[PDB]
Amino acid sequence: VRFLDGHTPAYDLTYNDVFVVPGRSDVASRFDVDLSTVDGSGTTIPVVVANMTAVAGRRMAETVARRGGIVVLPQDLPITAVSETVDFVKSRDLVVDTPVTLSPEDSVSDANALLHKRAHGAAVVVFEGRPIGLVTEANCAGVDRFARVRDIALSDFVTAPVGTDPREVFDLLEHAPIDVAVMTAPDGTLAGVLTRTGAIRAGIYTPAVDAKGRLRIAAAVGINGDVGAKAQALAEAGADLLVIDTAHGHQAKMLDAIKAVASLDLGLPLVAGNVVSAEGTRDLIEAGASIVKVGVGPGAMCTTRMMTGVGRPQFSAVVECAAAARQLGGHVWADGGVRHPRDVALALAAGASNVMIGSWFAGTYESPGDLLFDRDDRPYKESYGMASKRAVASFDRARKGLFEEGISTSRMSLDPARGGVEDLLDHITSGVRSTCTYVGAANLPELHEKVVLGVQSAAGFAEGHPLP
Amino acid sequence: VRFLDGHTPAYDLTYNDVFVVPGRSDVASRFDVDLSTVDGSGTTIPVVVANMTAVAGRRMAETVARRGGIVVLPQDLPITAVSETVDFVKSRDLVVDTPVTLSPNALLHKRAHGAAVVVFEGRPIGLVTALSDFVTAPVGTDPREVFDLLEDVAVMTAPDGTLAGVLTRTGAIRAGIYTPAVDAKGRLRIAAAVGINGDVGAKAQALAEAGADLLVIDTAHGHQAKMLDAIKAVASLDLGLPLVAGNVVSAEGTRDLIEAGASIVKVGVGPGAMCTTRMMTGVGRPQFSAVVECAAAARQLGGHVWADGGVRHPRDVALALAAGASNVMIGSWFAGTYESPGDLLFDRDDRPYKESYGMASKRAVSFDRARKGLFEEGISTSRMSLDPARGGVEDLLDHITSGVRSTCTYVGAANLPELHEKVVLGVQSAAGFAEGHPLP
Amino acid sequence: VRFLDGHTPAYDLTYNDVFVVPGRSDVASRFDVDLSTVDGSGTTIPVVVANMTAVAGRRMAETVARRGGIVVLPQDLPITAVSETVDFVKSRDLVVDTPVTLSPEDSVSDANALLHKRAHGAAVVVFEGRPIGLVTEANCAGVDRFARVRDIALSDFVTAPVGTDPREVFDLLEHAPIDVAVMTAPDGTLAGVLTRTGAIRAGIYTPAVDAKGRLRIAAAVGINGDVGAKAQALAEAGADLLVIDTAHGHQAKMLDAIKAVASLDLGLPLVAGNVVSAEGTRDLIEAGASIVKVGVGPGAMCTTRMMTGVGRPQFSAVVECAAAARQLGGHVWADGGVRHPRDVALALAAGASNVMIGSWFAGTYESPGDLLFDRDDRPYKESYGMASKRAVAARTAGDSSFDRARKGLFEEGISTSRMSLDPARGGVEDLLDHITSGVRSTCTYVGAANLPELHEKVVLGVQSAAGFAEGHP
Amino acid sequence: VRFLDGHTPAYDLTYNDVFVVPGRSDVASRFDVDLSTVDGSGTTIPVVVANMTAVAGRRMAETVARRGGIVVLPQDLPITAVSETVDFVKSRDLVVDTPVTLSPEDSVSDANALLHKRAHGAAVVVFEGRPIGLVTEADFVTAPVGTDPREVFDLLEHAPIDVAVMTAPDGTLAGVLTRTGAIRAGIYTPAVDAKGRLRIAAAVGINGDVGAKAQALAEAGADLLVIDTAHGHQAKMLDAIKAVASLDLGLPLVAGNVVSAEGTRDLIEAGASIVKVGVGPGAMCTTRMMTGVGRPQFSAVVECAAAARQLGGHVWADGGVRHPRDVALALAAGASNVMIGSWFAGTYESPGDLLFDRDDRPYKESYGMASKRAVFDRARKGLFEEGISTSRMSLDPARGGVEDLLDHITSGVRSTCTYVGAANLPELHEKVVLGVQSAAGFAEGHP
Ligand SMILES: Nc1nc2c(ncn2[C@@H]2O[C@H](COP(=O)(O)O)[C@@H](O)[C@H]2O)c(=O)[nH]1
Ligand SMILES: Nc1nc2c(ncn2[C@@H]2O[C@H](COP(=O)(O)O)[C@@H](O)[C@H]2O)c(=O)[nH]1
Ligand SMILES: Nc1nc2c(ncn2[C@@H]2O[C@H](COP(=O)(O)O)[C@@H](O)[C@H]2O)c(=O)[nH]1
Ligand SMILES: Nc1nc2c(ncn2[C@@H]2O[C@H](COP(=O)(O)O)[C@@H](O)[C@H]2O)c(=O)[nH]1
Repeated sequence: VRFLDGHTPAYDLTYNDVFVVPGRSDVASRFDVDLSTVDGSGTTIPVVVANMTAVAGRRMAETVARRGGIVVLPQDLPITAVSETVDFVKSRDLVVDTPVTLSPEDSVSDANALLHKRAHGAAVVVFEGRPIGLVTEANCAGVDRFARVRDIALSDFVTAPVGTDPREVFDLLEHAPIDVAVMTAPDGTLAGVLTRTGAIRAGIYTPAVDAKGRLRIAAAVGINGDVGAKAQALAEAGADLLVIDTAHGHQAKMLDAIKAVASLDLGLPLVAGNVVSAEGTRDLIEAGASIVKVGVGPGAMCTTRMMTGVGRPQFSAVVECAAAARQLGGHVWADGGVRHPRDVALALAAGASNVMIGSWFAGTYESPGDLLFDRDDRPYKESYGMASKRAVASFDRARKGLFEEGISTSRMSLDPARGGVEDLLDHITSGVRSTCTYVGAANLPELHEKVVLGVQSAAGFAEGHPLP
Repeated sequence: VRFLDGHTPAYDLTYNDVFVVPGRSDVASRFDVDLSTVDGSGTTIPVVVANMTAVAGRRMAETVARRGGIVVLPQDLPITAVSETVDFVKSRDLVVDTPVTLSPNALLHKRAHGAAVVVFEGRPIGLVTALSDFVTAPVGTDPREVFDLLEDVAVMTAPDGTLAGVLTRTGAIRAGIYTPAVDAKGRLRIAAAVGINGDVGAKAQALAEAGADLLVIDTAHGHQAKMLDAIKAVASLDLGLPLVAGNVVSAEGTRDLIEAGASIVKVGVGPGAMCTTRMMTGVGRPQFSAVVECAAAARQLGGHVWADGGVRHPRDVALALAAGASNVMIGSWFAGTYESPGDLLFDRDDRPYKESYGMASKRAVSFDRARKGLFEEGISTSRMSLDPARGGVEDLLDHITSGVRSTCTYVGAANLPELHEKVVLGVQSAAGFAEGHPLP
Repeated sequence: VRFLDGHTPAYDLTYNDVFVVPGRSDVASRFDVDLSTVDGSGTTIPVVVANMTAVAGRRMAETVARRGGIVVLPQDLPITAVSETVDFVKSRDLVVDTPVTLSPEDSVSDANALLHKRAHGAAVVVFEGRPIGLVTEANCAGVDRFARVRDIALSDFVTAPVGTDPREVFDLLEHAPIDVAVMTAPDGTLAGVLTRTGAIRAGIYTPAVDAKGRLRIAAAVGINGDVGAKAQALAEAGADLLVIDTAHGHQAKMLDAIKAVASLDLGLPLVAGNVVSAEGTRDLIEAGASIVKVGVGPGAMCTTRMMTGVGRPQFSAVVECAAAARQLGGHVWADGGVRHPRDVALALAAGASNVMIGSWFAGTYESPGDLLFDRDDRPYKESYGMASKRAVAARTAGDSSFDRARKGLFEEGISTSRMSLDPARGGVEDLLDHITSGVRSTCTYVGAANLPELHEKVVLGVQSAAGFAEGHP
Repeated sequence: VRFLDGHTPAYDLTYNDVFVVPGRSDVASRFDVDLSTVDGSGTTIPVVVANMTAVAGRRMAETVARRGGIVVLPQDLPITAVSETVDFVKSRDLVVDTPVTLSPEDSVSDANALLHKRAHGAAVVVFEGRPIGLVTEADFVTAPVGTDPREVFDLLEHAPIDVAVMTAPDGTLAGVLTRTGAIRAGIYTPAVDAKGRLRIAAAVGINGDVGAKAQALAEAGADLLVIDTAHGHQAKMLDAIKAVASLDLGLPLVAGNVVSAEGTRDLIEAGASIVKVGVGPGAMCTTRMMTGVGRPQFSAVVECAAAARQLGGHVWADGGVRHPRDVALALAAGASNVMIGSWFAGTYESPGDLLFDRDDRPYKESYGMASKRAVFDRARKGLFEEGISTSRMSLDPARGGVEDLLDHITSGVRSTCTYVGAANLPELHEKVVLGVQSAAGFAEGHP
């Protein structure tokens, strides 16, 4: 990483304190840029969904992995539900997406609430595995909530065999009144659905898959209790990647945790803790971790800096840690504090292999949390921090709970036009691809190497138009 | 103190300009760190309440000291009063708390207790938030037993049947978290303050008789002739009590005050709370830079430094201790509590708050009464907001202590002296401080 | 009923336009008043839950019936659901209340939402049919919403055999950590739940029960299609009372419906249509209806007045309709426009045998509508009008999609309103406590020992302008 | 009472539904009017403070009693509390008021909070009884106790401060007298008991044993007994009145609440000299929204006053008093006195603690008596308990004391008498002409 001549700040740098300078560019198009990651995570786009209960569900795992990202399941989640989630995800189709399925005896109230858990804007009425019709949000408006799918379903829908060409079903949905096409297995059961926009993304994004060509999914583990036994179970569960997570990454308990999991020789890539320094970055990798997660305080749910005063500007933290991981033959995850696509690109420019996106994605449809509204009828979802699950560890529950970090809350409002998380992946990946062409990079490794950066003042960040 | 490479600033640093960098730590939890102070104040937690009248009352002195802090009492208080408040505070129970009570809301909000006891000749006739329908318990009861029995108010009774006090749910919890700050006799610690005007020897000597466990000789400008002579006067009597002195932001002044016989040096000028001096004078200095310099200067002579002024957040408390301060003094943030002398008022939004007032001229140096009175520093005021749920100071003490304890685990210190020794700090930009979630 | 001398207004009266004048009373307390009804509804208190999808569920049915009220199931509800609802309600205990069930593997998100489906404020965790833990409203706070119930539910709770006297469970709960008392059958299975207030109400309210001692429940029918077959089907489905309902009750299609149902001899009480006039009350009773439901326009979800201009002030409507019904030996249900207990008492003082309550009860926990939270995050629920289900249509059988859309254009749309829960006490039983407390007082103010005496002994007067503004909201 | 010719409405009338028609008057000034009450209550002005925990304290009872009003202490208060409250009121001077006590060691903020407990706007800093000075709003003027308020008035004119610290002959203070406080001494005449000091009343419920409670209250110093219940026409009231009267306590007996002449007769024939009148107009009364039972207060006072006077009785107008017009209209309706509710809770002397508003204007909290006005064992009756209603009455930013409201009230009534030509309240009732108005009629003028 290099800075413009004359720029050597007297302070550590945030994402807002820096900018990228366009260099000479031989790259013709944005689609000529390969966004695939070299860190062994398997992500074809530089996006990792943070491990948070308010963020990473089974639905988020499906939709993101199909678009090339990866979703880390939250820690302290029962092994039975972990194994059930990963089986759900790895059973998903790579092109078509799993819709919200309904039964004809369900209430329109339930139908309307379940519709918003996915970005399709329509639900499929099913009998046994086999679609009998479609329910649209427009048809649920103005009707009786407790009338059960009486006259709702149109029963006439454009349908195509599973594994058809996304460009043909794209054409099939051109003259169709509804934008959803149901896709069926050769036996007649429902394979899934594909939106006209979904067919487009299939040609753009490369799904993140295992050797079987099954959607990738990861899971997180705390350093409390027996870490080796816990990590062993999640490995057998089919988790493609393991994340050892705690608030303070540089610690005695953390290093012993990596050694405990690595002593089992699970052959899985190990992500380790949170450290903003090179010395911590060096110790975690030496402990047997392949990748290190980096930050303290940038998280939107993180009150650490206002409480403890501990923390560090994320850009400088990523820059320093990526340097330490590179020399030790490893990689760095930029973790927390990504509001805008700029923060993603700047993190990669800092040398991070992958960026971990938090509560920003809690404001989508596929988010596990329930969709709420305002008096203004503006859609939003409430995001929460992982809280105690990120820390180290009846009368005791109230006492220790007194000094313990309280779970933080913030309102993430949905985009009233496009609320799906894939739409956010459009904004993120489009921005980064332009960052690559501005610098002239054909891929991520070239980006970090060729990038020229500079520092700005407060008036510098105010330049330009704020996004929607 | 250690700084990052290239982080030597072109400006002086406030609490907002800096951050603490994590390091290798063998300390697992917040309960494994010792918050006790080595400055000889007697506090089990590094928190001192300011000598403003708008903050430190009898209720404030009782509440904080019980949780391990200490409250220095305002100057311009008749010694008859400081004696009774000391007598009041030192007569308190270390576990049970004194309820607000009157003969058969503004009074109910004077304490963090959810209820008030109605009393007749010492014996409770029951509660206002109803005779035998609430829970009682004799004094000497373990807090865990009171906690269990409340599964949020439990009236504690003296063996004769009268009212000894009250213990709430969190109050029962907190008996086993905080170690009370007590003198040799096991009574809650309390301190007093004096101006440098008039006779300081007799004032200080008289306060030592009033039961003050610590003496504060306080003035607006710490570095000057009248202060040095004043410290010399107090130390000459050799009362044996800890001496903190004045306010100075310079390394030399910190030493000058110590050489005069003061053990501790209060440090800061102008960030303040009710202080208009920066906008009035322009005199002052960023608090972190000030403390870091003064703390280092005192440690060389074996002295200690109280970080004084400009503490909004638990962040500022940890940073001051990391700056080398043995204790921190919090003026205004505790005016925003229940235990503050000012009653509870509300405003436009349903959120509560309290009005804080400044010392001003009281920290400074019939024709002369009006003429010198015209230049009095006017009506310092501001709005400190309560936490809409928990308005008690002990809840702010939870925050403060929870943060600092966690700071130590981050740096890897097992105590406060190790915090300053093991800490690495760096400078941040505007957007740097904006990182993370704010506090409620 | 008679009015104070000099009061003969030139306009018809609403609930806000009138007041009850106190009179000499030998009645000491409100508890000595008999709230039982003479209309044959079987209700021990003068409240009927309106037939609307936003108010009357399976939970509203048992909760109100246990306290002596009755719930009318909405018309055009699938009979499969009615029979399912009837069987559920009539299988409920007269004392013990049906609790909210959770699993050890359930999410706190699911736990907290299901928790508000009842007024218990607590939810029982079950293992193999046998209760283990208990989840409280307060017990979910500051916890990860997706955490399991194992580390949540507290297994220390008071217990007691099913069929225990309500007075004992009350004293058992005084020293208890939690307000709820879990009821267990001797075999160990979960019988149900009884709260402290639930124990108190057992000594106050007397359940409305059928011939076999099972909680009473009603059902409604529109006059479109085959009414005889629908009514016959609901009667065999276990409905203890039948309600024939439409917007305009004074029209021939309604008259034929009553005659059709009454010709089947179900041996059940008949409520018929909605009429604001004395002539309508007679004609419906002369059509074979035992009871006459009364109002046009006072309904909270009703747009009739703003659309058509048709309607009548509810008080003046009830006083006239009740009087005409008594002469025919029938009874009148006051239907629509009840904001306050005042409207319930005035309706009875007007001569109504029973008071039908709508969207007000949609603002409770037991309401079938899902619980929502606003800006201030205070609890509320949405109420909806029955719309076209209350209207009359021609035969739509074998229609055209054009005709289906044609008739749908002028069709009445569903109106909506936000009904706020009381943040402290959000159950419908708390409104029943509110309503019955007010009506019982009116009886003592008038000096009536029961509802029939109230109508007889009541003196009324008219007010205007500042008259309504007196008192506190 | 005779309404204007042609006015015979189809409804009963509230205070806002009526207006007084002026008539020929030989009455020159307001001070020539006699506001005295003929009901034998002992009030020199037609003002009775309602019995509620939100309004009548010991401080409220002192302040209005020296201005001629009377306080009815809320019922179901401990006999230990009423005695101490009475002992306080009976310990008060007739002329000079009681100051707010301070001390050199107290704070600036606490001094201001304690200051609002009185309308003095000033507090006396005292040392072991000896006043050392004063604090005024944002040294002292001293005069001996029982001086001429007209002389003290003059001393305060030459003073920078408007309050006078009154020093007892041996040293130290009996109390304080303001300029306005000295003026009112020439206006208002204190209501006194048989012992020559401030008069006070007490309320009792009809539940339990009334006679024993009334006996206890009477020996506890209550000069007037009030038998109070939501519905006064019930039989348990007849028992209550006849019970208390049989004790021969020699005190004025006011009873219950009735809006009807039939109720007024029965209670009077039961031995009640005065009948308190209303159902529902009360600011804290939710009865009308709950029960539906009630009646417009003006029509209630009209019919009941006529029935009472026929039996040689009297009528207290109870509830619905907002503006001074309501007081005058009640007396014009034939009431011997007017009972004032939560309106006074919006003063300084109210026991309710003072809060601050969004606009940073003073307001106080008022609350209802609820079940105390009504007719395991506690829990069953506690579930049907009528919730205590809550309303917020805002103080006048300028004059926040209750004496200031008394100035308003007594000014309006004295002015009402001059319009009709009455020299007193009995003449007010006989000489008054009334009329009916619409919503637009009441909206005329400056609120
Ligand atoms: N200290 C703390 N960090 C959190 C908490 N919740 C999430 N985080 C961190 O913040 C990251 C995402 O933050 P975001 O991208 O929403 O700003 C997570 O991957 C995790 O490292 C929390 O409750 N406390
Ligand atoms: N400079 C100055 N400092 C003051 C004044 N009044 C109080 N202080 C000091 O302000 C400190 C509190 O500041 P805080 O820590 O609340 O920001 C106390 O230690 C107190 O001595 C003042 O008027 N001027
Ligand atoms: N016109 C009309 N009246 C309705 C509708 N829904 C309910 N109602 C009437 O309103 C009554 C309930 O009114 P509520 O008690 O909620 O104010 C019902 O019993 C019925 O008489 C509707 O959709 N349209
Ligand atoms: N029913 C009832 N009446 C009340 C209550 N509180 C006060 N009142 C009545 O209302 C009167 C107050 O009148 P106002 O506040 O309108 O001037 C009281 O004197 C009393 O008669 C209450 O809580 N319930």
